[PDB]
Amino acid sequence: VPGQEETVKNLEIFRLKMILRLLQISSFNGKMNALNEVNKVISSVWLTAERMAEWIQQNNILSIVLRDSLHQPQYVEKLEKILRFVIKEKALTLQDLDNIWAAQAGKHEAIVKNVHDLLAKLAWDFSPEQLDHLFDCFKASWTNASKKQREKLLELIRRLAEDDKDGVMAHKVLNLLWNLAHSDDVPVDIMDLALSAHIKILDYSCSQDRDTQKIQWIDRFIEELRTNDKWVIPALKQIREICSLFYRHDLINQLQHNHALVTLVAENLATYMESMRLYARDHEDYDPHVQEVQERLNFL
Repeated sequence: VPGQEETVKNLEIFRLKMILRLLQISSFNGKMNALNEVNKVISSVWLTAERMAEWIQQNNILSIVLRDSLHQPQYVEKLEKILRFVIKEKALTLQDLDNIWAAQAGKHEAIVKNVHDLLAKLAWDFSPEQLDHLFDCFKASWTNASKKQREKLLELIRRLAEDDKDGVMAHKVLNLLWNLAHSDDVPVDIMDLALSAHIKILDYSCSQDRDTQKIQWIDRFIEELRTNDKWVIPALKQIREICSLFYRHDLINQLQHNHALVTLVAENLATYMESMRLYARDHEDYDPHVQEVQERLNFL
């Protein structure tokens, strides 16, 4: 009937109401059936791309979904498509991402990686504001992170880089790796993991981005150790694996023309041997220091 227009929208909410209750059903069969029906209507999408996205928003559909249903990887994969739909018309909000990152707060190790799995696949469609807020959430998690929590954060962080189709998000990812590997508050066993992730991220992400940033990133690494505040120990070796992989025979000459590597390291040795001996007259009642001297000669 052509005249039954408000009737179609009246029932359309009624079916939407029934679906939401099906999500609210504690039965797992109902919730997966509800998502499949949600998965079908999104593909069909008078329900435009913004009305259903809004309908998910104020109803807090994902808030109920992420509570317990995340424990099954098969369910999350279906959940990925609708969340992509919510993102692509800019419907997800900051608090929604907070709930996404709240799913890893003290729960089982099973679901936390699936939350990482969904975010990594959702990373490309996230807006820059969404991406940086996630990085801010990572740093806040990093402050209270545990030993197992820190490594899987890097595992999540390295998941953000290899899938980066355009080398824009990778720049912020490398900034975190530079921040983390240079953050003295974090023990040494993470330091290598943060460095190693940077090594492979600069390795796997060749595409059209790798060597071009190499010179910039290797020079920035030299620049970091051009000031003596204990950045030298990580920065010097960080260069070493880069030079081992990233032409190489002329690269040493290219990095010796005006940013001389052998020459500059000589002062870094000199400028720290003096500093060590400054307190070696009053604080000599200590122990060797050896790692600092050993590594510096190793790089040279």
